[PDB]
Amino acid sequence: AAQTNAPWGLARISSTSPGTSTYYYDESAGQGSCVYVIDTGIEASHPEFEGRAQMVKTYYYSSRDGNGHGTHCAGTVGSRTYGVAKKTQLFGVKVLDDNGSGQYSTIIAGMDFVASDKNNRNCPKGVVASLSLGGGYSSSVNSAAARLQSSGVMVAVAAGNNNADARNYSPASEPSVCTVGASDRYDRRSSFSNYGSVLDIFGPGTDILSTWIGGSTRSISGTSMATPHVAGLAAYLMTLGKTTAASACRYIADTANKGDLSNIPFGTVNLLAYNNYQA
Ligand SMILES: [Ca+2]
Ligand SMILES: [Ca+2]
Repeated sequence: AAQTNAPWGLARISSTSPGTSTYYYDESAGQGSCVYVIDTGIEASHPEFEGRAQMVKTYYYSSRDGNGHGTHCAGTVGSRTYGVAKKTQLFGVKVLDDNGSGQYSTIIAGMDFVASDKNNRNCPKGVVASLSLGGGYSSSVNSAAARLQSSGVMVAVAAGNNNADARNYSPASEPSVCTVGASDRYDRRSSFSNYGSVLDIFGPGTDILSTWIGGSTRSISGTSMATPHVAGLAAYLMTLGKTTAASACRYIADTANKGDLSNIPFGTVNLLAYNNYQA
């Protein structure tokens, strides 16, 4: 399949070079996979989700996404126009309030919820979790992310937007999950993107157009935007049977565009998520 005039991030993950406009992907498009978006919620009614999104858990008064961040991330995972895995099933877990903030105890609970809730869903091609959140280092947050990964979920987490070593941030610093840095349309590390040995992969993160609340769209930047690119790619590859939840991050790194990025500090992987699609 080919989506013309796609968001640059989608085109980038289906190209060996930057500057393309078409997103080439296999028509399976993550069908049969499931991606839990652990964030501010998802505006499931957005036409861009085509009924494939639903809220499954909220830790606040409402399951409504009153912020937009979670809806944006979910859109990059699997919205029709802005998603990597355009046929995946999206499950919203609202651990962040409508200001985009959340207590670590609630974020931990949301991870534990997904690890259990997945056993009640039909996700034959596997389960992915996109965690476009994080704060300071927390062994308990890291352990929760490790538990979620160990339970059989492909966990993708944002590296953080501190332009610093992700070792000091969680769940970014959890080794067992897929820690995602951000790049821009010119194959530079996003000026805000965290770095360091714990990063597994980079994804498009600067000026990422996706869904937004109120049935709208907007372009925002962050490692929160690169993470769903990798989560959606994992779902896409798992549907293709090329990898599993336990190995998806290693597979994405193994098959990534290598050495394409600039402004990558020594010791940080120079790997950009790439779907290796061949028509
Ligand atoms: Ca290249
Ligand atoms: Ca890792």
